Amino acid sequence: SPQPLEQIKLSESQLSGRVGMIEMDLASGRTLTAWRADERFPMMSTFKVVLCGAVLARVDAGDEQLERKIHYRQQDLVDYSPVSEKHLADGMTVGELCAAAITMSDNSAANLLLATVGGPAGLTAFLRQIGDNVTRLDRWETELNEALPGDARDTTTPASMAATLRKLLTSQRLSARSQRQLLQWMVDDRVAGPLIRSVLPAGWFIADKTGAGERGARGIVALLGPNNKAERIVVIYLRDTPASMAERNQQIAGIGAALIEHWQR
Ligand SMILES: OC[C@H]1O[C@H](O[C@H]2[C@H](O)[C@@H](O)[C@H](OCCCCCCC3CCCCC3)O[C@@H]2CO)[C@H](O)[C@@H](O)[C@@H]1O
Ligand SMILES: C[C@H]1CC(C)(C)OB(CNC(=O)/C(=N\OC(C)(C)C(=O)O)c2csc(N)n2)O1
Ligand SMILES: CC(C)(O/N=C(\C(=O)NCB(O)O)c1csc(N)n1)C(=O)O
Repeated sequence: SPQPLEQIKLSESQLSGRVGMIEMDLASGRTLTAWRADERFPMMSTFKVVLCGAVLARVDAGDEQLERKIHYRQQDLVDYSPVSEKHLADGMTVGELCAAAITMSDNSAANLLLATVGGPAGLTAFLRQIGDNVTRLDRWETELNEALPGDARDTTTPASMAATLRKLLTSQRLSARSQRQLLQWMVDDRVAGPLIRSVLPAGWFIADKTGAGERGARGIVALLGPNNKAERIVVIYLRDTPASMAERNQQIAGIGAALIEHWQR
């Protein structure tokens, strides 16, 4: 495969869209490589990881419990709720909701959790508290996927998203158990995880959350490394391309392949 930036250029040329990318050491925050890493992209469903970071923060503070059962109504549901639509009778625990939000991309699960942290405004306040002055959530599922050009709503940058994920996973802002839990949920992704793992070379650790939006928007936040270690955070976003979903997936895959083949020490 081409060198990562070579591949990214080919991708933008072929898609007529923008790509944003960063690869960053999990432990130290050392940036290995980056492209448009300070440009804004819609987070889409990638925000679900940050959301559950916020939820875990509330658990650590004694404001919430992963065990707490939330009961909700059919009228609370939005588009794409494969897990949550199954539990109108019995409800779901906060932890179960995070699991459904991260591992199945369940939108109503996400909205229910979003309510517990003070809505988009509350999640944005949480981001500011952990020193992310860039990322912002403004809407709920599914409006937050609108991806209007020039709209700052519901956006991050690759560099801010990677820094924030690192903060959530390793900085001891969250408790030891909470850090472990957030990791677990990403390891357990059911949307793309098993497929990615199936096509990764042997020895490569994967944990991830994907996202998709309008106008071609597509993305992934991932923990990746050789030697079965979560060595690095990789963020790849795509925006403003008329291309097929198949082509968007393949391009992100080819950028991933480039990063893997050309992994530096
Ligand atoms: O020489 C290095 C490697 O090159 C290839 O491996 C390929 C593999 O055959 C392909 O299937 C994968 O696709 C990448 C997997 C796509 C998954 C999506 C990408 C995600 C991953 C997490 C962050 C970025 C986005 O690329 C690697 C690297 O070229 C060879 O098949 C393999 O034997 C060899 O060890
Ligand atoms: C993820 C972050 C999001 C956010 C919103 C930054 O705050 B925290 C933690 N703090 C609170 O949730 C909180 N009240 O919690 C209870 C109700 C327990 C209380 O102490 O009264 C609160 C925040 S602003 C306001 N007026 N009240 O979670
Ligand atoms: C699984 C996938 C593509 O997300 N799929 C969604 C969806 O609504 N995602 C919202 B997120 O990108 O804010 C969806 C709606 S109807 C349908 N089918 N899928 C993702 O998160 O990657």
